[PDB]
Amino acid sequence: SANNPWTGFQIFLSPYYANEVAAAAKQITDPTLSSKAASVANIPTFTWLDSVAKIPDLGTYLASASALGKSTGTKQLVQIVIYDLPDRDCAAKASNGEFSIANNGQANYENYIDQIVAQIQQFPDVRVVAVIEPDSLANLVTNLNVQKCANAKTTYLACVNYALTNLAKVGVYMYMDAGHAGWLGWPANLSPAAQLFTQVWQNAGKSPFIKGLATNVANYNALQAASPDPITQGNPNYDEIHYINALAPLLQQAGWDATFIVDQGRSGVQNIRQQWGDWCNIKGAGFGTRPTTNTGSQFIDSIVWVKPGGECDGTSNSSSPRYDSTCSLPDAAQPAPEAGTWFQAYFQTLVSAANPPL
Repeated sequence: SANNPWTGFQIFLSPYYANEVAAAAKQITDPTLSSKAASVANIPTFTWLDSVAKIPDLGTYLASASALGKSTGTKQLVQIVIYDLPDRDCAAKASNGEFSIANNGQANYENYIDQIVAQIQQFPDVRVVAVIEPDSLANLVTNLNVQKCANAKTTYLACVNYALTNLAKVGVYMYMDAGHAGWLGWPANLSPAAQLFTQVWQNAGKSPFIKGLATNVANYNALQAASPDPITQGNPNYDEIHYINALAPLLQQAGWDATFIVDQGRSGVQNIRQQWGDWCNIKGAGFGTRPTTNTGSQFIDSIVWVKPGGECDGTSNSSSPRYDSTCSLPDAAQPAPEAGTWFQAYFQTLVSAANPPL
């Protein structure tokens, strides 16, 4: 539409990802490859607020961004992921989320949002873009037969509503997570997805800050595939552009001029999965198209790097209480450490296999 949140702003580069990348690059022994790895610290990524413990760092990023903008004569933009629902990741086998429905989860979640809002409010010269709750509402389209999801449905809706309503009060531009082409882009899932997201948009007052949807977060699909990946058989929407161009008009018919952002951080290498359901540390992934508003689609505000490549998706150690057997499949890089922790060998392949090259 008219207002692309990124235009006119410089993105604040994550200091954390920068530190992870610098440490990683020092261990890469080929000098050229090390140089290209180090340059990844200059590529903007999203900061995941996956626990309350991340909020102090958010405040520092906002303050640092404010100062950097004043020094350079720029307006700065901080990119965050809201990722702390109670009973998080209801259809996964395992979850790291700190809150549970049964232990005051949604009061705890609303406190988490309030702490984030209180930080954002202090730095009104800094713009914030938030992805709202990966791996949440998409479950309410396809996974209500999963009892943890059925029992979490009202909490997921209430908590996402609280996040939208309260982050809008401090002017945050928001994209709700909407899975990917192989989740919600199946033709038959489009209408129930549109109905759900529209409901949610109407429940939070149609705020103009609720810009649309984020897709492919932490996944590996192409934005525009040269040929369909064999895992996509049966689904005409074999890449994110097909998904978005099929879903967006449904949202528009309700009067929501929804726009989209698409993760491409681990999309440089296609045709690397045995099945579309395989999501954990997919082996041979490469860094994909770097973030840009030059998306080549009417519906897409930006290509983004939401999941920071190199941070693990989940452990392959079946003795962990957080084990997920997805992470031991033939297409999952192994052995793999706990989710979120650095996976050095995986990062070096992301660098080596980047497409376009670094």
